[PDB]
Formats: sequence, C-alpha cells, structure tokens
Amino acid sequence: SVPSQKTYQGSYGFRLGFLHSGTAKSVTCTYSPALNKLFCQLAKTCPVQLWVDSTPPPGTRVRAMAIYKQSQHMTEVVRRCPHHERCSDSDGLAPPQHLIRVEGNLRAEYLDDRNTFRHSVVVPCEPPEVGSDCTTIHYNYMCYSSCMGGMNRRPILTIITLEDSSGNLLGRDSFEVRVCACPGRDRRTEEENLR
Ligand SMILES: [Zn+2]
Repeated sequence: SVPSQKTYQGSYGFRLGFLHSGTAKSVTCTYSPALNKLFCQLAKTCPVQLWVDSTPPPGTRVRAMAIYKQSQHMTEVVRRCPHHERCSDSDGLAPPQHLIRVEGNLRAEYLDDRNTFRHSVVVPCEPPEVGSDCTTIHYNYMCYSSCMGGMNRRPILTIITLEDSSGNLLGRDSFEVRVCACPGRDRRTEEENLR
C-alpha cells in the first residue's frame, strides 16, 4: 500500500511552516514555496514549524514519514542505503535504518510498521513556548537523495500527520525533500527550471 499525501487541515487547522533561509552557497537547509520542496545537507538540522488554529487535545502527536514521490516507486519502503545503515551514527534512539530522525527530543518514538514495514518517527505535539505562535520540530535526513542502493536519485516526499493518541488522523501536510551537498544552488537551479 501507499500512505495518503492529501493535504488536510482538519478541525485544528493544522499546517506546516518553514523559515526563510535564502539560497546562499553556504546555506544548510532551505525551503522553496514555489516547489513545495525542502533542500538540505546530510544530517543537518531542518526546522519545521507546526501551526494550528486551536490547541489539540493532550496526547496528540506528530508523525513524519517518507515515501517515494514517483508512482513507479511509491510501494517501495524509503530507507537508508546499505552504507549509511551500517555507519554506526546512531543517536541511541533512532534505528540505523531510519532516514528521518528527530533532533533533541527524548520523547521521540521510532516505528517499524509491523504490516507495511515503513519507517516513521513520532513526537508529542507540544504547545508553543510563551511568546511564540508556533512550535518547531527539528528533523535530520540521514541519507543523500543520491545514495546508491538507497534513494538512488529518486525524489521523496515527507508526510507530516497530526494524530490523536490512538493514531487516528487529525491533520496532514507534506513537502518534497532533496538531500544534497549544495541546497542553495540546487534550489536556485530548480526554481529557475520551473520558471
Ligand atoms: Zn546513504
């Protein structure tokens, strides 16, 4: 099967937000609204904002999962390549196979789905800190888009779902991701190609 990627704000008006990091040669993570695409370096911090119109119930969680964007590959589990799954860079919590990690949250849980074998990482949905209007989750992508035997130059999407304590859908948003050496340059190139 294939997880849904349908945008769904739901009852709480759930949607993502991204910083405006620009396209300098030195940028490590940058988001293109025109492409709905995040460009980031390997294992670098990717700040993703969570916005809601009203506060979800205690026990609400936020899950991230990657799928291949092309229909020819959607059924294939997105995982780390044969090299990176063995490079012993575990944070002590993420399984070495998982492409997406959450940085600096000890309540992050990593799921290997017993049925679909797909990987995801889930955290409790926290209210914004005082003086803030949203909450930010920091993600890491632990393989290059180009890694042989892994993503192998195939584009992926990250699907973010807002879930109740049972795992039922409350909200959904998504964005394409390219993990690459020079995010600023590749964003500029792809945005030019678009126009
Ligand atoms: Zn890799």
